[PDB]
Amino acid sequence: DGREAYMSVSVAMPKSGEHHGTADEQNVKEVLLALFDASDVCLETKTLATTDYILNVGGANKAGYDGKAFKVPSATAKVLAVVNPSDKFKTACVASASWSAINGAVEQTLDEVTGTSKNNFMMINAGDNANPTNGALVTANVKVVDGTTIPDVATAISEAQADRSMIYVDRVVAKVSLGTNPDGLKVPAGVTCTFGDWALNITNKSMFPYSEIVMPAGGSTGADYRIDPNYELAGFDVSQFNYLKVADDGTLPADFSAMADSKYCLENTMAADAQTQAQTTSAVASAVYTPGSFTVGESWFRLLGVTYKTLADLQVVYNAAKAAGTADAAQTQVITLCDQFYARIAKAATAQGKAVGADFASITITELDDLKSGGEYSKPDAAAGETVGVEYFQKGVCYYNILIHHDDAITATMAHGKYGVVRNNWYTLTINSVKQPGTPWLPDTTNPTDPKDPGEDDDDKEAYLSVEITVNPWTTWSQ
Amino acid sequence: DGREAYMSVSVAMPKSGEHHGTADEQNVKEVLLALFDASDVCLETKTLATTDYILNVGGANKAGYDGKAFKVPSATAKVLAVVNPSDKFKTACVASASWSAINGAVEQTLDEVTGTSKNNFMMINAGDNANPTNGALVTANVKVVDGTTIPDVATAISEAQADRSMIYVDRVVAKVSLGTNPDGLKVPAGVTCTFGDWALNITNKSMFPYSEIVMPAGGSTGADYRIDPNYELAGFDVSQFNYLKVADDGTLPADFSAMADSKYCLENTMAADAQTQAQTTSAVASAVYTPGSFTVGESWFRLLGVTYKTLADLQVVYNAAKAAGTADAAQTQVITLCDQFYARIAKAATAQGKAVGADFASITITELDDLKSGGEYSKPDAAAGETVGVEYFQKGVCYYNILIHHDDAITATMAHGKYGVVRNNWYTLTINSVKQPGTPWLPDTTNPTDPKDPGEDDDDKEAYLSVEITVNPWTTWSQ
Amino acid sequence: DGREAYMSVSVAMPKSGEHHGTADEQNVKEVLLALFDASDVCLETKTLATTDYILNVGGANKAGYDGKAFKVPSATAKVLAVVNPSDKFKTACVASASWSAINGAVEQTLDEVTGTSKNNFMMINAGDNANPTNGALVTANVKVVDGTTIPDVATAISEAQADRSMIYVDRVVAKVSLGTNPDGLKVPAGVTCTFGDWALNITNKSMFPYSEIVMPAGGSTGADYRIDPNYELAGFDVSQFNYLKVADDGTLPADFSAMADSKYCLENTMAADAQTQAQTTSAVASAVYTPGSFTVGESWFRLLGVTYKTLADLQVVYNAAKAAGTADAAQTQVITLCDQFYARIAKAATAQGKAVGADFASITITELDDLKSGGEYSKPDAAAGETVGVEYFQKGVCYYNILIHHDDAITATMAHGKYGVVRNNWYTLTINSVKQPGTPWLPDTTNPTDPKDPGEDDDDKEAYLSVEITVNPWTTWSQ
Amino acid sequence: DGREAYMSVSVAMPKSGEHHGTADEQNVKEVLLALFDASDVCLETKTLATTDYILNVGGANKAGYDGKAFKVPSATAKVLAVVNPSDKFKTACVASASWSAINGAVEQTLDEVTGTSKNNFMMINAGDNANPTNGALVTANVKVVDGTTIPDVATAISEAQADRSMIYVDRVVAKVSLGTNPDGLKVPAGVTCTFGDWALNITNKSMFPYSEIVMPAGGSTGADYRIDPNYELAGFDVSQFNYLKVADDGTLPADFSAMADSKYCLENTMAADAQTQAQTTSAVASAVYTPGSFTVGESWFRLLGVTYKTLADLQVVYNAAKAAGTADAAQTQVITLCDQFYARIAKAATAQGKAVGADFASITITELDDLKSGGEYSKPDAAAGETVGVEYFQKGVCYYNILIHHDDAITATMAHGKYGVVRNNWYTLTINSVKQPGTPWLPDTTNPTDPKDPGEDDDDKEAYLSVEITVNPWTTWSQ
Ligand SMILES: [Ca+2]
Ligand SMILES: [Ca+2]
Ligand SMILES: [Ca+2]
Ligand SMILES: [Ca+2]
Ligand SMILES: [Cl-]
Ligand SMILES: [Cl-]
Ligand SMILES: [Cl-]
Ligand SMILES: [Cl-]
Ligand SMILES: [Cl-]
Ligand SMILES: [Cl-]
Ligand SMILES: [Cl-]
Ligand SMILES: [Cl-]
Ligand SMILES: [Cl-]
Ligand SMILES: [Cl-]
Ligand SMILES: [Cl-]
Ligand SMILES: [Cl-]
Ligand SMILES: [Cl-]
Ligand SMILES: [Cl-]
Ligand SMILES: [Cl-]
Ligand SMILES: [Cl-]
Repeated sequence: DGREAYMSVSVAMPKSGEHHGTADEQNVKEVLLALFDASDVCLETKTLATTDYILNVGGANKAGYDGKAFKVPSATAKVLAVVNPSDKFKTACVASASWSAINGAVEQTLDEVTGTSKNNFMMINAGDNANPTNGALVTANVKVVDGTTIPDVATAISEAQADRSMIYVDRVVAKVSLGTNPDGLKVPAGVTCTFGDWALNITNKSMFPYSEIVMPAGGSTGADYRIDPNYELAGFDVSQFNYLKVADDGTLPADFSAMADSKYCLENTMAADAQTQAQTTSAVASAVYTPGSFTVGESWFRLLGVTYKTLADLQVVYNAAKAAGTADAAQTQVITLCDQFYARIAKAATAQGKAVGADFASITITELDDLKSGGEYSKPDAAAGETVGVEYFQKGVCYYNILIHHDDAITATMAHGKYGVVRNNWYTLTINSVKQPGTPWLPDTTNPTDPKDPGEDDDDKEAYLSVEITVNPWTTWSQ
Repeated sequence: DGREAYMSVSVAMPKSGEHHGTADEQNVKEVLLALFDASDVCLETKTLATTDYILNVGGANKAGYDGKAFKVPSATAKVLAVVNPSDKFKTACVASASWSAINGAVEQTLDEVTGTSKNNFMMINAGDNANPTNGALVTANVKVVDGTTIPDVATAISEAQADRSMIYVDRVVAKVSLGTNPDGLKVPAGVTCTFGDWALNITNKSMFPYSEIVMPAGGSTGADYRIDPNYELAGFDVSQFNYLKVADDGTLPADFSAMADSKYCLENTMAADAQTQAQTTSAVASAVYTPGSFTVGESWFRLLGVTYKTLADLQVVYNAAKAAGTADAAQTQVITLCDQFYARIAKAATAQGKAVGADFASITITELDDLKSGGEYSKPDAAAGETVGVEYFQKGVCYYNILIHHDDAITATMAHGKYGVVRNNWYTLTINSVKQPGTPWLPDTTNPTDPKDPGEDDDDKEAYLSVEITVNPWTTWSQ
Repeated sequence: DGREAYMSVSVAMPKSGEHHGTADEQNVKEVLLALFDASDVCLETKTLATTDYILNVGGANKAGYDGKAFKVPSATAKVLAVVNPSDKFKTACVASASWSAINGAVEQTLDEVTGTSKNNFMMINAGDNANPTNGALVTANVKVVDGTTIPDVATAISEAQADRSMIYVDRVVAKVSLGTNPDGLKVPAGVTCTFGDWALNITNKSMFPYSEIVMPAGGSTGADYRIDPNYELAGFDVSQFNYLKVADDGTLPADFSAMADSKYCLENTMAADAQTQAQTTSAVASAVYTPGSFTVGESWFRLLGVTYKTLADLQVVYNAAKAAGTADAAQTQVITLCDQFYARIAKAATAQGKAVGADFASITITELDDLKSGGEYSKPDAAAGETVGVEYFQKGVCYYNILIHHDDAITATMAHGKYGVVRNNWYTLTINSVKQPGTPWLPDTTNPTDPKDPGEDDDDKEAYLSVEITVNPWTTWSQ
Repeated sequence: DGREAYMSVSVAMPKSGEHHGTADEQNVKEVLLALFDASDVCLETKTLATTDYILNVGGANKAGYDGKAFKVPSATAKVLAVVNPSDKFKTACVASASWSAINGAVEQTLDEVTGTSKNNFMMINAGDNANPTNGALVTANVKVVDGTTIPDVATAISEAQADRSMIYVDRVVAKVSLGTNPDGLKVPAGVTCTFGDWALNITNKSMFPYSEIVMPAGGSTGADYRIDPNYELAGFDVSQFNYLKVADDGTLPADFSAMADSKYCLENTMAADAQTQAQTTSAVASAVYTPGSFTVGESWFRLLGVTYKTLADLQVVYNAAKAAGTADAAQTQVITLCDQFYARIAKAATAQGKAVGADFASITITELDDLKSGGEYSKPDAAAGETVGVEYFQKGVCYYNILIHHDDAITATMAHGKYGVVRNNWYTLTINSVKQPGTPWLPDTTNPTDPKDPGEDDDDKEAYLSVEITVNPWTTWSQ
């Protein structure tokens, strides 16, 4: 300590052609540097000016980032660079704190690590793929003025600038894209099915600034996995993830936007047995599904394996069942399920300040179609022990749930690394075929009677679409 | 009303690789913002400065478009953005007008919505593909200073800037490209056929600022159709469209230009039974067609299924028919049709102040070839009840009519969405083969005796070329 | 005349992906505008400033080229734009001269129409492909202040700017590229053959500023041909073309450069019967050819179908022939041809101030290899009636002659448009295979005893290489 | 001498699409020009300002490089341009020195010819591929003021600028890239193998500023070879090359970095019989190799063809061998080799200040895994006559040695030009398959008992990987 010591740094962003990010995904607003002693204790933090570092983007040094040497404590052994640090990270990462303390798990909103304008992506030391035990911190090439080896500060500065500490950084979030096959979508005979707005579901609420690298068996080079804060199966709780929900007034979550938009999420990984549907990040795709002979955009129904073109056609079956002198098992089940549908529709009508008929036989399609997210209310109430009955595809709208796969070389049932979203990976989802209608309601893989129920295994999920998922490193480009 | 209220906006231009438009096709001269209350009544309009919005082009925020929050009426619920508004739109879109009134059908010239220099393309709210009933207007994220939730104007400004209203915009016109197969053109044995200048025909005179989205049966994702002001078959009138016409002096319309040029048009859609040849936007391609053994560029003729290398060869047949003691059916028909040709040629000669022989037997190729657009005058006069007779391919020039198809997944006869030109779509026409000569005259699918005759069905059109038509979204690129 | 008249212009450079030229090939140093009356008589010429025109490059208007209207004579009917005019063109193109006079054939060096730094390419009105009779001149949209239709100069200016005269321009030269197959070159068994510097041969000395378009029979769309000043067979003279020649001191022409370089030439077209080897522009490719078992780069010889590894091996055959008591036909022919070789080698030695042995039996490889372009002197002296004898492949160097083909759809023997180099076309030559050694000397298809001998027919040329020739329009790109 | 003489120059960087270098690989910090008389004696050197030359990058002249003529000695005949000259070159290349003296072989570190920031690449005259005897120097187009041909200095300046001396330059180093097959890596059944950091090995310590071009038999066009300072087999010494070595404390050389990084090296060529493993530049690839059923990242062992999951499993075999009453050949060999392993491990423990058990039976995996580069110490001590015994794959880490091939058209055993790294070539190495584990230690093809032992023939090397090596010219791009 007390000695004159200098170092220089180069911050290098991910590099490889087709998977370069946008200008906003590589925008730099702030660079924080944390200097650690040999015991991984932070000695000092520094907010870097453009003169203080080399910025290598898309494999090239950016003009205006000078890489001039700067003074550091002589005990500096290791370095951490954080591009666009969140406010929680800036508060945790201070002098006298240890790297273990600074790297504690934290809750973060997506905006806190990407910016509300999606031009402020937090990035941190990438770590070594074939050396996971090494961790995040990079060796600091400190030139200590000792009068012998390094005689003056001018020599320390020239030596530091000729021996920069190269720090590769990774964005802390994953990127996801959704699209349909450009050559056309395969659909059942006579069906029309067009896709609309989408959203990510089951996104992580929390992360480690730097998660530990784990290499799964049968894993691909560059498909490194990570240990996030909700990794083991036993610790599961719905409070750990963000779930898509329709508002009380029937308003869809603001998360839905055009398929032309890419979406981001905190990383979300799992142990092999934790690859369960209530804790796996998924893409929710909305569509308008039109069975053959039906008019596109017109509401249609399904009950007990029977499709009904109109509410009136379904009411014919209900009225016949109610007109029975002594109702049999099939007739009783029709009345039960239409009445369960009616009470949920009546509840939604009240919550939206809208009028509906007095019972299932008296409701009209005009009253139903006027309810915002009307199809959501055909979802059975699992807390009442209800199971799927009436499905109301309001204006033909339905939703699909797509589990996001991670390493495409891993195909075995519930194998480690098969599912997940890892930082700085760009997941591309291409819908190739539609096998059947989705659900009228937003997918819900959780248990309303148990917040610790992790849901069904990911490989038990019923197939509704044929989706091709590719994973690529999310790189940067030089102007 | 009267309360301090702020909002921020982001104007996003179409985005996806190969179908990016030019710099001029994304140039911004003006941005008008219309603010609506919950009843869709315009409260205020604002001409935005570069400081007042985010401009997202080719998926990235453009430098210089700051996105700073601006003051708005507290009753603001919805927003409309118009890039490069036409003068009629700027006059219609004023405070106190309703959205239904502002969105009334209007006549527009192509220059009024693209600019005379084709660098001033009008763009408006794109609307939702899987939610057509929702319309154009986007929810405004208004931050109202209420002292409670939002304490001061600085908070309203920071909250508005952290929650921008994202408005996707679409250009109001379609883009069309014409070319030949790069690997070569298939032609009949010994034929030479080279293509020259082209033009769009039957372009709409009118449009809705925002036309209603309709989703056809069997339609593709992203191939959304629209309802324009001349959609139903019964309303057809030739006064509704722009048609290519040769001037009185034989001058070709200025609309013709090199195949290297792309062309634009107002959108023009139809009901399934309105897909008729007098109301479908088409590409008119000019060519020089040379039958085998003939000299390229030399005038040639056709009459009653017989091709004649020279006018003199045709005059031999005419003179033999006139020399008959008693002319039979075939001979009489030859005289009738050559005499009908002569009178139209003599009329054109007078209109151009040019000399021709006294009758069909006395005219020469020198006199005919000196007439501007000479081939146009071999067109029969349908008002006189004339039908095709002599075809004069002046210097081998002929024209082809190409109906522009919309959704390539729709192939059934006269199926909804098979034909049309929709806003913000780039139609690429590739000529692969020539089957026979085109017409000596500009294509004319109208009835001169009836302005309400919609012409033959689009799927009844005789095939002269083999053309591949692809449709792609017309996107933008970031520098 | 005397009336206030205004016009505006747009100069558009060639446009289409892979065949975009370089920044230097589209650089603008000067723009001359010639204004013509209805009789094609030049009324005025104007050197345009950046404010006076729109410059459309790679399909987009370039920033800084304002397109502001400018005053012109009221009798202006037509317009010619010349980008980077040569000094001869600037002298010919003056007020009171007719377009026929200005467009007279002229001699031009390549530097006079491309610039000595190859950043000053002359460009002129492109003309209509399907209307060759129309010529170069484009209709001028002149807005004449008549107080009635056009009331004031401000209106004339606004109307001119809203109705610009669009002038497409073409570079007056052709571009040629030479390369080998990237996947490898097919060569005879055990042969090594590597290609080096190349040059264009038989380049035109003269041109028309605007040559007449001609459309050949069987021609492709966009493969338009032209009539240059040395088109008919009867007019041929070697004085009309530039030919590659070795200097008196053995120095190679400066025209030779690396295959990485593209080359340019004035256009050079021919009538079908004028496609002869002394008047067809060709690419001359140099190579080092090594027969199997020979050392690469070592001199080797050929005489009367026999290859000799060394001069000494050939001298063995000569000495055996001279030692014969009575020499037979074969022995006499060996002595004749080696003695003819010796006298040309001795002449070259004298011209270079170098020493050689007294006769063929006394020369050594050291003396021969010290002669600059030594292989050139194995060329027979046709003025003495000599025919091919000794071939001296000095350091294995040989040359190939590649006739440049124009329309790849034209394959018939000596068919019109099969050979030639047309303005604004980019010819790509890809060598795929080597069939045999080239010549030790620069190719020479001329007759030294007759400057009017047009040489053999192009389709009579013996095949030494397999070369793929593609022709593409040479386009421009926008930044 | 004493006369006014002027010249102008153009410095042209390598040009062709996919093999363009980065902006840093074409950055210009300094340009030295050396002017030579007809005897190849340097008359003067000049440090050029941006006004003094044309800079052609990616085939286009860069803005700001004016190419204005400059004064030179009248005896100037030839010119050498050096972009970013090393300090040794700037000291050697002075007036009065001959080109043979300046072009003497020298030792250079990679930083001295690329810059410590890898943005200062030394470049020099490229030379002629089909004329190797010609050498580096380019003819200088000197315009000497003689009052006759050249009357004044203004004429000398204009003539020099109209006749620039074009100098093509090549970077003096090679570029190397390493990656895995994007479609996936083929591995043995049940094996996991992921690649990590890599480095170049056996890089040249020395070079000629301009090495002589040699053209191998069967060589490809553009695949020119060179004669470097350690070319003949007889001259081999390990002192001539840089070799990768683990530090005394077990630290890996700093040369190792991510596969995303490209690496550079001085050129290193060989005579056909000098293509030996101790003098051929190679890529060393690190990996984590996991045999089937083993846990990824856990240490594993191999001895006498037997793989052991744990140290304890191997100690079972050792203890059984030591417990034998009379040890046989197999048992004795096990004890010998484990004891040889133990003594090297104990030596490494001492050098790192770490504790280990007293003998092979007493060591634990915890003690071994705590040693830095632990696997390095399973390398047999060849100076003690040791051969491969215990292989300790510490945390599964192993290394592969990839000999870099030069001309892919050369495949014959030990054929000239098959191996090597030549200046201004970009070598791409793609790993397609893993056949077996690499070595626990850094590859070492040298003999510790003989610094003149050139190692085994390159074509005798045992195959561990299937690697595809492509070679391309390393070009430049224009903005
Ligand atoms: Ca998790
Ligand atoms: Ca219509
Ligand atoms: Ca010619
Ligand atoms: Ca060597
Ligand atoms: Cl923690
Ligand atoms: Cl935003
Ligand atoms: Cl709510
Ligand atoms: Cl997002
Ligand atoms: Cl209306
Ligand atoms: Cl314009
Ligand atoms: Cl008219
Ligand atoms: Cl247009
Ligand atoms: Cl002339
Ligand atoms: Cl130059
Ligand atoms: Cl000479
Ligand atoms: Cl050239
Ligand atoms: Cl030396
Ligand atoms: Cl650096
Ligand atoms: Cl050491
Ligand atoms: Cl390196």
